[PDB]
Amino acid sequence: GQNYNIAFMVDSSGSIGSSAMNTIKSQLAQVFSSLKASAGTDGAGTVNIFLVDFDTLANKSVSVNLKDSNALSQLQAILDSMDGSTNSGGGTNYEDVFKTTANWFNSSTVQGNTNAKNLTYFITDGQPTFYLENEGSDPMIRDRSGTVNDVYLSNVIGTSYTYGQTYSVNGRTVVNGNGVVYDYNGNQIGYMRPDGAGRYVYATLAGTGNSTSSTTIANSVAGFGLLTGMGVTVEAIGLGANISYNDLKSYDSDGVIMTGVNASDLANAILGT
Ligand SMILES: [Ca+2]
Ligand SMILES: [Ca+2]
Ligand SMILES: [Ca+2]
Ligand SMILES: [Ca+2]
Ligand SMILES: [Ca+2]
Ligand SMILES: [Ca+2]
Repeated sequence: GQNYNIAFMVDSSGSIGSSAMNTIKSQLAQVFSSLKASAGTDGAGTVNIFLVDFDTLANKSVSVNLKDSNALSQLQAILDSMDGSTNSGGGTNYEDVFKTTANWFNSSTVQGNTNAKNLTYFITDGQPTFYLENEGSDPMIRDRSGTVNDVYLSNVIGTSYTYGQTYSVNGRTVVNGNGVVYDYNGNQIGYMRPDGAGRYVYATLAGTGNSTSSTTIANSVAGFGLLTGMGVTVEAIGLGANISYNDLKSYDSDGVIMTGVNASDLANAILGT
């Protein structure tokens, strides 16, 4: 009768490669099928599953209740959207996926599943290479002579930003439905991203996308604290040869961490641990 809210944060950055990505997709579908069976047994509690693909940013995500007959299909659509190829897989943004997932743990789905165990599996093959900065800041959208005619993002979105609403200045799109923010000249400047507290807030992409700095790590750890701060136990699983115990030490609740995991062992690593 134990209720569960279980998230899966899945790295599809370009370091993964399509071979590992395809195995990961197959293994996760097996995990979800096993969990579906467990959730269908007599006396089973409510099991919500959240699945998010991430690279340069978190991409598509879905939340399902495993009692529903389209639950595995909705998870499958997210798996199918994952591109981990070397050339189009993307960068590695821990901070954004942590905040996206923290937002789910603030959601009505999670809060409504009372007395639940909140669990997250973080599945990655490498250190972060992007992060977010300037969160909640107020960028210039249109700079004119003087100040009185300047347009800031705050003049566009006000105090009531709605994620998915399109915002414009003189018919020019400034915030699109996916939350991409542009200046008046059409240059992309930032994104309206999950803040880890249930909201969507301006941020800019930072980092090189192909290397890791102390700042990248510090921002990743800060984002992680928003996720654990919701009362979530995180299990970090390091795939392959390029992620060490120490690279996952900050992102795992109990310090018991599997690294060097082969993609073909992923389902067992999750289900049998
Ligand atoms: Ca990577
Ligand atoms: Ca790799
Ligand atoms: Ca990707
Ligand atoms: Ca940050
Ligand atoms: Ca000005
Ligand atoms: Ca652990």
